[PDB]
Amino acid sequence: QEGLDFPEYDGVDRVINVNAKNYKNVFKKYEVLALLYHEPPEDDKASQRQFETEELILELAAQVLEDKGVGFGLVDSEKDAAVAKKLGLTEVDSMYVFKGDEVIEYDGEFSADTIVEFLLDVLEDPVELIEGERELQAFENIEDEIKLIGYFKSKDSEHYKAFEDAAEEFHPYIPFFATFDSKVAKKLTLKLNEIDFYEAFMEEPVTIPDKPNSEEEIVNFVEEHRRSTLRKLKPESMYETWEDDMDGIHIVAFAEEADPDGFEFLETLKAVAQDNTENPDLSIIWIDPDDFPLLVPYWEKTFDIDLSAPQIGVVNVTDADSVWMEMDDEEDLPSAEELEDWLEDVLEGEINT
Amino acid sequence: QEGLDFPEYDGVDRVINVNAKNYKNVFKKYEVLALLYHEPPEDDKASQRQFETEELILELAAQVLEDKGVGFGLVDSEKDAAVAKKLGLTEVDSMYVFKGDEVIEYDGEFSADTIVEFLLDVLEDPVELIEGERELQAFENIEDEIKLIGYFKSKDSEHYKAFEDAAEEFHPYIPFFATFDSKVAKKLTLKLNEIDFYEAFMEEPVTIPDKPNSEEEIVNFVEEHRRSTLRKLKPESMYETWEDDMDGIHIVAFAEEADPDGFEFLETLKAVAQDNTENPDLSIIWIDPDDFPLLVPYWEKTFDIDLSAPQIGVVNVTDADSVWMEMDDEEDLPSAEELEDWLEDVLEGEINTE
Ligand SMILES: [Ca+2]
Ligand SMILES: [Ca+2]
Ligand SMILES: [Ca+2]
Ligand SMILES: [Ca+2]
Ligand SMILES: [Ca+2]
Ligand SMILES: [Ca+2]
Ligand SMILES: [Ca+2]
Ligand SMILES: [Ca+2]
Ligand SMILES: [Ca+2]
Ligand SMILES: [Ca+2]
Ligand SMILES: [Ca+2]
Ligand SMILES: [Ca+2]
Ligand SMILES: [Ca+2]
Ligand SMILES: [Ca+2]
Ligand SMILES: [Ca+2]
Ligand SMILES: [Ca+2]
Ligand SMILES: [Ca+2]
Ligand SMILES: [Ca+2]
Ligand SMILES: [Ca+2]
Ligand SMILES: [Ca+2]
Ligand SMILES: [Ca+2]
Ligand SMILES: [Ca+2]
Ligand SMILES: [Ca+2]
Ligand SMILES: [Ca+2]
Ligand SMILES: [Ca+2]
Ligand SMILES: [Ca+2]
Ligand SMILES: [Ca+2]
Repeated sequence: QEGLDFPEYDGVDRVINVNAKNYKNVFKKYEVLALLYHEPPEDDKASQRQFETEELILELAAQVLEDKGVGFGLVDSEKDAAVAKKLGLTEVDSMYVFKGDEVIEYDGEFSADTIVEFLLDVLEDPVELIEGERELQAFENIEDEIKLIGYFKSKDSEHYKAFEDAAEEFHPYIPFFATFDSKVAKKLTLKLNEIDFYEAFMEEPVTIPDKPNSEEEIVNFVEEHRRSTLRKLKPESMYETWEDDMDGIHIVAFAEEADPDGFEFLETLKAVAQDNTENPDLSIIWIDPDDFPLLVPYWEKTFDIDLSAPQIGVVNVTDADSVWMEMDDEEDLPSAEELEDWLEDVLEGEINT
Repeated sequence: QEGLDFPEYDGVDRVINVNAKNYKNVFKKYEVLALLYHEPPEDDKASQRQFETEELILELAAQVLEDKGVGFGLVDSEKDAAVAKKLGLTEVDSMYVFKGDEVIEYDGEFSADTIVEFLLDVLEDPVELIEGERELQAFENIEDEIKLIGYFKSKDSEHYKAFEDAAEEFHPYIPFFATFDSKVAKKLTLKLNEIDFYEAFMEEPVTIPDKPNSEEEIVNFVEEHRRSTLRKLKPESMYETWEDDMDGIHIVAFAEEADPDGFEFLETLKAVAQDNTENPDLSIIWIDPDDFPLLVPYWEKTFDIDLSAPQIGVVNVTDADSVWMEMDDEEDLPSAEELEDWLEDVLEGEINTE
């Protein structure tokens, strides 16, 4: 047991209501402060089981992260509407994390381990250096998220400081990389002060134009390319992604990456997303069921599919109505051309929910 | 919300005490039955509640898996000592999962999502087929666990049936793969009815000798090669692995695989593992801190290390005393030869916790 003991809540009240009186003092009490902006719970007792148990989730995270200077608080959308408005808490059930001069919206799975992992990521520095062949291979292994890398001459470079300033705008959701090593820059085809932007799952980057780049030019570029043609659903941002629907629907692909059949389907999906990456109307959410075991039976029931096999369909975010590509079984996968044809009919509305 | 709605516990009592009077019926009710074998909780209310929250974890899992034929129950080590002995429940705080003729011990993180993911793995078939080049790439992509692959003529082969019987013995912890595809077999260098065993993180397999292989020969081989030179700690088996030290210590390497610094260290670690894989006294636990976020502050405090940098150290399993390889910072990583020398000093006893 010694060397491996999960923490058990100790009953100490660490998460309290944050109101117009105490909010100035709460902030001075923590290096990083995360505020859950919530609606007052319903008068019925069944909604209290959901509210108390989720405050206890924040209490566990508060306990785990105490010695790292993190604190958690609750902000009532009615009782505290005034202070909420001044702090910038506008989305009910989001958790706003305050680090330095940035406000980070958490809109992901409400679970202690996922919240703690997210705060640990927030506490890290917003730029990761790349030096040498091994660290470069590490950068190149990243595919399931947007990434940026820039080539500068040193930490003191004025353009590096603008890169770091832009990095803080998207922390911790978009990893920003910098290299001062010319051999790395050579392999990446980076001229000095050039910044390459890699859309998730794309092998070919786009250089931000008009080098060198100020913070404003980077922030503007990223905001314009924020939605990848193929996105992976991730627990830490699952509701942010799900709320970003394409005119009422999502195209959802289920594939277990480690399974031979899921891998085979996933390769086809990546290849089709790469070949159609310039289509502005095309977005696909890849869900690996192994990332969301507690939702697998729900999904199988709601969608009437077998998640032991790869699937792709259209999901309506209003009522969870759905239509799925017909496959005989896990061996009956579509070719890249059959997948494109199905995606084309979906986008033309010929395959509707 | 809609299409992305996590289940919340509904209050229905699905997990009950399983005892001499009802166990035969509980077993008959469920296709797959998971039994938590636990001591009676202490008389105070603090441990009485920690026991209730663990039962609520099983209640959520039971609710989520109800339609898949899975049930959960609780067996008291004192009140139900007799039925525990009858069923083979011996390790307090383990959960025993009954599928067909097998009894599968769960000794991993006690949380609803890890337990549900585990049971979903239990429900899967014990042998995965490989056909075609892309499924072969998927097989070759597996590295962080032991794996076996055999080449057979079809499922009607006696040797396939022996292989699937052996697979059931280790399900779901060691993935067994079968191919009937002679082109895949040629690419793997498998003769018909041969079985190759891949130790975790090793490029080159070991062929099980004395082809063709009975169930007993496969099981015996796997048991003798159960302990990889480099083993990744996983939530589903974390306590099983931690309780499996050889001599009183674990060599523990912390490395975040996705981080450039962790990756650089990890590649060195794998190289040293592969070069020293025949040393029977060498075994290293690789912990990726991102798999265990709720333990990261505790590890940092207990071990006096910074887990945003890679680390390797010796941990005594009796008193948690530890000693860590000294590194100036995350760039001061050892070479393969310096790691070897450090590991050699550990196994010689020069570097020790005492
Ligand atoms: Ca509280
Ligand atoms: Ca939201
Ligand atoms: Ca989890
Ligand atoms: Ca992390
Ligand atoms: Ca700055
Ligand atoms: Ca991140
Ligand atoms: Ca270029
Ligand atoms: Ca410019
Ligand atoms: Ca949001
Ligand atoms: Ca499969
Ligand atoms: Ca298959
Ligand atoms: Ca695109
Ligand atoms: Ca998982
Ligand atoms: Ca296939
Ligand atoms: Ca119960
Ligand atoms: Ca145990
Ligand atoms: Ca699984
Ligand atoms: Ca059999
Ligand atoms: Ca498994
Ligand atoms: Ca061979
Ligand atoms: Ca034989
Ligand atoms: Ca055990
Ligand atoms: Ca790093
Ligand atoms: Ca580095
Ligand atoms: Ca070995
Ligand atoms: Ca993680
Ligand atoms: Ca380095």
